[PDB]
Amino acid sequence: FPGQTQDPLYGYFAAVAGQDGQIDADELQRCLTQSGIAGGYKPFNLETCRLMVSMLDRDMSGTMGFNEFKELWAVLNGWRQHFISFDTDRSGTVDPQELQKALTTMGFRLSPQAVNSIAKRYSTNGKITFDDYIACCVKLRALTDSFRRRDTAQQGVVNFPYDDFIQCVMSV
Amino acid sequence: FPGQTQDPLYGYFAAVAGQDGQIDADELQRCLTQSGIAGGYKPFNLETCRLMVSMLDRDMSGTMGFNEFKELWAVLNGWRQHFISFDTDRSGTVDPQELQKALTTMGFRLSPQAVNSIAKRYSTNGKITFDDYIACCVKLRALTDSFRRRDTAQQGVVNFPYDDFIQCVMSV
Repeated sequence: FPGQTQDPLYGYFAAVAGQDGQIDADELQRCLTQSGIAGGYKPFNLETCRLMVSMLDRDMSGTMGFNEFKELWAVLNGWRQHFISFDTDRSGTVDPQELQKALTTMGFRLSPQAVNSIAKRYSTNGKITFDDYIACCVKLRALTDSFRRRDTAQQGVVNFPYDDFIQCVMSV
Repeated sequence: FPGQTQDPLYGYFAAVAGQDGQIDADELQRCLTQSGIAGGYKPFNLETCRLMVSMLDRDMSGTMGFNEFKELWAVLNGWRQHFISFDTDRSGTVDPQELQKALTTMGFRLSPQAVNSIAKRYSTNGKITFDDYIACCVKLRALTDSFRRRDTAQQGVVNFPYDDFIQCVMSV
């Protein structure tokens, strides 16, 4: 094509993908660190990266390709952007109520009780860090997609058989 | 008052519980390492410690007491024995076929897909470590309790409203 160019994100990726163009949660964690997506904030944990791989692992290989990495970057940027509009104090952490308003604006639709529940799960010393916030986000997106694809009748309710429920949530 | 003896596990605990007699996840990691419960080399990662503290934090303090530690030790040994039964090459790690064996002898009857989902998410590099096997055991227990708890028809199928499905999985 006439307007082709080198993708700036490929370098970070190629540096850890080796010769098969695929990366695991460990490698994903390293290249994301270099990419600097976590701005000033602390680097992502291996667990959060594990959730990230799972969220985009369409063929269940426990790995991720460059195109998937590109998707992730787009998504993580959106969430950090949203997180930023709440970390006024620029503390690298956010308030429980600020979290309720963050989730609601980014598209999620949870009840006050559910939000309270989620806030409690990721609250360390009253606050929610950037790492936990993102972890929360990928897991929310991940579980909501699955639920969504099982509810094409869009009734907000799905009958989960035990085996399906287990294989579904254990991945995230 | 005969038959009384010093509990052999008390040493590990008190060495870290400090004065208040409670331990958080980090200290739990240290106690468990000293007790030599984990294979022999690598200690449990912090997510798995968070999971174990959560599994026994009945008063929601984010800490654990000695009695809860003893109870944890009991559960941990039970799971570990099933692991040992199938770590044929005493590698300290198991593969997908071996994991389904440990899980089945433990009572679970998960499908190839469920077991494969578990393995891929918890796979350091093609086999599952004892550490991830435990974390996996803790989540499986929490999620299975949540599912059964809701099986009204006792048919192995649960009707999950979205909000409820979310709070249930996000709490683990």
